[PDB]
Amino acid sequence: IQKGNFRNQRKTVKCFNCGKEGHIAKNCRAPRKKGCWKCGKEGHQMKDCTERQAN
Ligand SMILES: O=C1N/C(=N/N=C2/C(=O)Nc3ccc(S(=O)(=O)O)cc32)S/C1=C\c1ccco1
Ligand SMILES: O=C1N/C(=N/N=C2/C(=O)Nc3ccc(S(=O)(=O)O)cc32)S/C1=C\c1ccco1
Ligand SMILES: [Zn+2]
Ligand SMILES: [Zn+2]
Repeated sequence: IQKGNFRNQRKTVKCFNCGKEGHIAKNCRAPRKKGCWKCGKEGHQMKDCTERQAN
């Protein structure tokens, strides 16, 4: 099982902020960006990132 493109549950767990294994952004010690770790856009935290995509 996995939720992302990467092995974030499948054997390993992978951080969304810094991209390294063995932890999650809640447990991470790296500096936090001016935007979302889940889509990359500014002005929100990734739990407010609930809206649908479009084209
Ligand atoms: O509630 C929260 N969930 C979060 N989930 N972040 C993830 C990440 O970096 N890698 C993951 C791999 C697997 C899963 S999963 O558990 O398999 O979906 C989740 C994650 S961060 C957070 C709160 C928080 C507060 C301050 C900083 O972060
Ligand atoms: O409690 C939570 N905090 C979260 N904060 N998200 C952040 C993000 O994406 N980029 C940031 C950059 C700076 C800061 S900061 O505001 O400067 O620390 C926070 C964030 S996510 C979360 C719970 C969660 C559950 C499911 C998905 O996410
Ligand atoms: Zn990290
Ligand atoms: Zn987002």
